Amino acid sequence: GMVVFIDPGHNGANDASIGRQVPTGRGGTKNCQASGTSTNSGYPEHTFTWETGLRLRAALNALGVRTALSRGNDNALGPCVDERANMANALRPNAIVSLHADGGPASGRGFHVNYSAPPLNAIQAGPSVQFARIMRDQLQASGIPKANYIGQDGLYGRSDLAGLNLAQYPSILVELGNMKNPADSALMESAEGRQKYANALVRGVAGFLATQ
Ligand SMILES: Ic1ccccc1-c1nn[nH]n1
Ligand SMILES: [Zn+2]
Repeated sequence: GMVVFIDPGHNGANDASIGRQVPTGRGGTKNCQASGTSTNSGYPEHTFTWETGLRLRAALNALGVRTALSRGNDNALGPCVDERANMANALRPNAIVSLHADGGPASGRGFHVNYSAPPLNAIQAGPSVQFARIMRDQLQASGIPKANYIGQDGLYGRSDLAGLNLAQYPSILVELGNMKNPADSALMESAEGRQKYANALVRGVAGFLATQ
């Protein structure tokens, strides 16, 4: 059956080791982990992605889809971005989805789906682009606005994210909204909003899996 790797972005807790350089997959290095952002009230990105990721896991499991998580808690150091990608590749999953939230200007809001471009392998060139497009349509269908300050119509093909560069299986990274925006943060800070994000995410994952 289907297997999905879920990466709730960032760590449950950080230490100085997050500054260690790790490969990007395109030659250079970047920091092992970014700390992540937060809403104005202090709700951290790492907890938003963890709590939303658990709802996504529950939804996929309800469909009979086996899941794996990149980290097992929201209160301790987790793996660096290169390790998370190597872990995902070792599982050989049918899809990989990373969950993040952005820290942008307060008036900008909405989601963007990131994918590796230019592609480094045939999966990145084809299936992952299709996965990104399906996911963008699904978030829009849940009434999550496409970001009005970054990407293009809810999509962002890019070369600078190590986890996307290193993937050998279909992989996307979803920035679900801007934590600094009043409307997005109200969604993120509510259990009902996190469930609505997870509903969009599961429909995007299932839609992509059903085409493969
Ligand atoms: I570990 C990952 C997995 C899937 C998609 C993207 C990523 C990522 N890229 N940069 N940080 N995280
Ligand atoms: Zn992030």
